Amino acid sequence: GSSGSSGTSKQRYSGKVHLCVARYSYNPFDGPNENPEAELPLTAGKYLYVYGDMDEDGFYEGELLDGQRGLVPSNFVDFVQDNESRLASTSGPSSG
Repeated sequence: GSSGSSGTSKQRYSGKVHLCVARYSYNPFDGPNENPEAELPLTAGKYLYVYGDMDEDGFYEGELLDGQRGLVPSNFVDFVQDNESRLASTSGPSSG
C-alpha cells in the first residue's frame, strides 16, 4: 500500500487512511437517526481509521478498531499522531 504522489480524492475506500481520536464520546444509535449504522460510535480517547478524506456529506469513513466502518464527524475526531517527530524539519510555520 501507500503509493504516494497524490493528486485528488480518488476513492473513499482504498486511499490513504488517517488515524483520529474521538474527541467526544459519540453514539449514532442514540438518536432517532434512521441511519445510525452509517456513522460510527466515537469514544472520547478511542481511535479510528478514516480512509480518504472528507465525504460528500462532510464525514470521515472512520474504521473503528473493531472494524466498524461508517461516517465520522471531524468535529468529534482528533487526528492523532503516532510520533510527529520524523524529519529534522526544514521549514517553519507561518504567522496567523
